[PDB]
Amino acid sequence: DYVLYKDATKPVEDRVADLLGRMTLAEKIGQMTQIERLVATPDVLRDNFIGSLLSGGGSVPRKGATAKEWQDMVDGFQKACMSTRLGIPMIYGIDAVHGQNNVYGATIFPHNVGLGATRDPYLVKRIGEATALEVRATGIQYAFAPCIAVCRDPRWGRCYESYSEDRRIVQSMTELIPGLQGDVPKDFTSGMPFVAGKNKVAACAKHFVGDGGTVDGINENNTIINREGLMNIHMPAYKNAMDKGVSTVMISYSSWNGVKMHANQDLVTGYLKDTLKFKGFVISDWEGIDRITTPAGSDYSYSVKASILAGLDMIMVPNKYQQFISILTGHVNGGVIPMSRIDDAVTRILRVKFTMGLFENPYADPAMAEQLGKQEHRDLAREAARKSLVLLKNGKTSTDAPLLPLPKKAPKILVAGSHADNLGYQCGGWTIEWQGDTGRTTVGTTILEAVKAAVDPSTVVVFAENPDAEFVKSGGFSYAIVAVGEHPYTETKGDNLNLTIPEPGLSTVQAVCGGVRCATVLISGRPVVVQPLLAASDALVAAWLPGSEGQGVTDALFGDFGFTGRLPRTWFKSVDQLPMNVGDAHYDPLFRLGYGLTTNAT
Ligand SMILES: *[C@@H]1O[C@H](CO)[C@@H](O[C@@H]2O[C@H](CO)[C@@H](O[C@@H]3O[C@H](CO[C@H]4O[C@H](CO)[C@@H](O)[C@H](O)[C@@H]4O[C@@H]4O[C@H](CO)[C@@H](O)[C@H](O)[C@H]4NC(C)=O)[C@@H](O)[C@H](O)[C@@H]3O)[C@H](O)[C@H]2NC(C)=O)[C@H](O[C@@H]2O[C@@H](C)[C@@H](O)[C@@H](O)[C@@H]2O)[C@H]1NC(C)=O
Ligand SMILES: *[C@@H]1O[C@H](CO)[C@@H](O[C@@H]2O[C@H](CO)[C@@H](O[C@@H]3O[C@H](CO)[C@@H](O)[C@H](O)[C@@H]3O)[C@H](O)[C@H]2NC(C)=O)[C@H](O)[C@H]1NC(C)=O
Ligand SMILES: OC[C@H]1O[C@@H](O)[C@H](O)[C@@H](O)[C@@H]1O
Repeated sequence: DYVLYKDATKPVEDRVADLLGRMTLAEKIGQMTQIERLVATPDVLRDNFIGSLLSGGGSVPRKGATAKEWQDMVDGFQKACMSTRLGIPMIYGIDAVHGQNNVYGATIFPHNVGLGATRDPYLVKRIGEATALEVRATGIQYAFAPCIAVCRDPRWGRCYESYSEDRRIVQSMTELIPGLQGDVPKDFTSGMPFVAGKNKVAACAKHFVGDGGTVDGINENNTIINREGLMNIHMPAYKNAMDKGVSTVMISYSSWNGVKMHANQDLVTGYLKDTLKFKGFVISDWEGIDRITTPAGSDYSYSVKASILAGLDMIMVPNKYQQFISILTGHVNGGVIPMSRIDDAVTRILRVKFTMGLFENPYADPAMAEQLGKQEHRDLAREAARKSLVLLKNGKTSTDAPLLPLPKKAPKILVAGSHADNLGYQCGGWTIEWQGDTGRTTVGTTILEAVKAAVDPSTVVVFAENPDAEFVKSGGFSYAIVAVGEHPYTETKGDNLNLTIPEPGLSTVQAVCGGVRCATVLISGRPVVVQPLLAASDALVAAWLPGSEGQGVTDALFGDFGFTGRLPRTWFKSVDQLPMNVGDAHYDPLFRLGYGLTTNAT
């Protein structure tokens, strides 16, 4: 007879109810299971009724794989899932945190910290629209973005994934969600999930909650703050995500006053679901439940019990799915976990899939392939790269002539630094590889290339990664652009207590600037010790992690546009002042939050 859930003309809730009612325990626990493609098989997906797959950082089909290759990989897994008794489509997730960053040829936008410096929410929303298009270009339908953590300590390896230390700014930047998922109807009830159609993707507000407030900025650590502060600083943006219909929420590895978020029923169920009335689905982080215990995994049984009872709906195992499914099954069969907990979880997961139209469009659209790296997206990224730059100095003394903007026509100029012609360094973490990489890892324009593409034909451009003072003094240069900074890094690898850039960096700038007026471009994912650099430079710009479009940097350096960016964070004098954010008692910053010198287009 008529199968309600397969009828695309019926209300979502009706379809969810109808489907849930036909599911066996194995099929329900299956929807709650997300596995890495690396361990996925047509059989595994089919026999285990897997409800979701994902690519962790760097998990790709081949290096340099095309958009069709991705589409073919996803469709391949989907066909397996579509062959199950019920034919429930799987949802594929990936970290498109600044463009479809794992994919070769994808547009790499500036990381979040730089986007906050723009103070332009509409721009960010536009990036979310381009990102969605480029993710769908590879056949993926779910992006683990945006990270709305409010980084309160630069020493945190993930501080560049935070728009700012000021919740008010992070709240405003949640416009990425409507960009990725599409605008919600005027009626829309806050808390409901939403995705416009096959050209949009499900989003994910992460990492619930307070992930940006751990002590000393130690990643995945403990966040010590009273409930007033947790709600005043780290919770706000989530309420905005609710109003904008974010489809999912990822739980943080971090703890709040000693309690693991992956096991906090009060926050996940009591607050996020019951209070904010989130109706989408809550997903864990990579082995998130494993790390509830210490050692991690030392008691997987407890991990599953605690996380599921806490309220989580879908688990990112992401490898040992047999162990996960087996253990959860046992608990349900034994009454440790009620069917209502399972049904609730499966209800939310199915609601999201039906709402985004997954049952109507389970497969990739080949016509979307060309969205990947579309020039207009790169132009957008270029605009964002430019708008994110923060000019911290433009002249050694009050009477000096402003070095910037630089003339496009000069007899001979010098471009130097470890970051002047290194695309990988320019993009930072989460680019091609998980921890990011060095060199020409994808399609883009480095600072050097951008310079060569901007100057007048008569302008000779010389490149020298690390020239000694002599080479510069006798080079006959009119001026120099030196680029130095941090190396790509992600998560814990990023935790840093000294926050000083790797060498050669300062030495190159001191060598170059000592020989000719220089404009230093600082590539970093957060504020770093900068007094020495300032001392040697005539002009210094904080470019953060610009992305693949280096011309955005030269668009400001040469005057095609004036600098407009303002600090999204506080720039400290020394690391032992930290923590130290705006509104603090001992606020003694080198540069207040909101600081930024400006220039006018020539
Ligand atoms: C302030 O604290 C931080 C700690 O977070 C510290 O940085 C870390 O230092 C670790 C050593 O104690 C280092 O671990 C070793 O890394 C080796 C490989 O390192 C290279 O490759 C990784 C992988 O991409 C990069 O992240 C590194 O930056 C490094 O990259 C090379 O660096 C050189 C020198 O700058 C450069 O010329 C190369 O071109 C560049 N190549 C690449 C790959 O881009 C391993 O082989 C070894 O087994 C250890 O694991 C950490 O990687 C590093 N963290 C990061 C992300 O930088 C920092 O230390 C300073 O900086 C490092 C790079 C090194 O030069 C130290 O001597 C220097 O002191 C510390 N600063 C202070 C004030 O001490
Ligand atoms: C926040 O981070 C600190 C680390 O900076 C965590 O404390 C550290 O916890 C580990 C184990 O969890 C301790 O490691 C040692 O491991 C060996 C290996 O078996 C064991 O035999 C030792 O007895 C010891 O456990 C480490 O000593 C400890 N270090 C500190 C600074 O106390 C802390 O648990 C983290 N908190 C959260 C909420 O994540
Ligand atoms: O790879 C997927 C996930 O990996 C985890 O390690 C990170 O904490 C998440 O932000 C990310 O979405």
